[PDB]
Amino acid sequence: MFKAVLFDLDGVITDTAEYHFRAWKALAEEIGINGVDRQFNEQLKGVSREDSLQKILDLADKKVSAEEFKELAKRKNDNYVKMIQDVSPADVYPGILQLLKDLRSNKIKIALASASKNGPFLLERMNLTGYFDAIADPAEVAASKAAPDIFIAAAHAVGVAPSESIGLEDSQAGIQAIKDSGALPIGVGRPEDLGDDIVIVPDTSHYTLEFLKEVWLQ
Ligand SMILES: O=P(O)(O)OC[C@H]1O[C@@H](O)[C@H](O)[C@@H](O)[C@@H]1O
Ligand SMILES: [Mg+2]
Ligand code: NA
Repeated sequence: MFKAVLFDLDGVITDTAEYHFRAWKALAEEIGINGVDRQFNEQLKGVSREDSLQKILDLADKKVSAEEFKELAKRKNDNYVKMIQDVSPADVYPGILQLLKDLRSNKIKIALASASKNGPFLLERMNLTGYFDAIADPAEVAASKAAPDIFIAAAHAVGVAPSESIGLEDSQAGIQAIKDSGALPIGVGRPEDLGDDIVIVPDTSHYTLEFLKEVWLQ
């Protein structure tokens, strides 16, 4: 049986991928870059703050100063942080709280493998911190998603090998990171976005312990 579940946060535990998108789109348009639509944003999900800004700047081959780059990232974060202040336990996606309780009851470790430095704050907002055995610090890894490092770190933080873990993800970059870690990915979203080569569920209510067990078996 699998021994750990490695959770992405944004777009898996709650609808904060929507808020990252809105904040990045607003920032892009302030600097005159209009290509950040929902389709392009699939390339941004799971990606670090700095890599997200760089991918946006790459759209118009746009060149800002180092000072401007830092200020733009800060501006986006300040906006995002304001948008999430009213997140509450009511915003936890369907099925997720039950899954956490069921994993815990079955002595399966629970780790966060989010690229977001706002992850710990969001778990507190949602009253979820006590369910997590570990949070992998996205600033500590040498390589961010789509590199596997954060998933490897999350597994190791709970004393489990990635090969004994399931990873839950809503993003292309994160699914790739799970694949390259050795853990088993189960995506949530559209195969059109996430691929036709791994198990994908249409919504988080499908993330039941019972379903995870069967995926593991097969
Ligand atoms: O800017 P933060 O909060 O550190 O988040 C970093 C990244 O965190 C990931 O969880 C999100 O999918 C990305 O959209 C985001 O860019
Ligand atoms: Mg995500
Ligand atoms: Na406008």
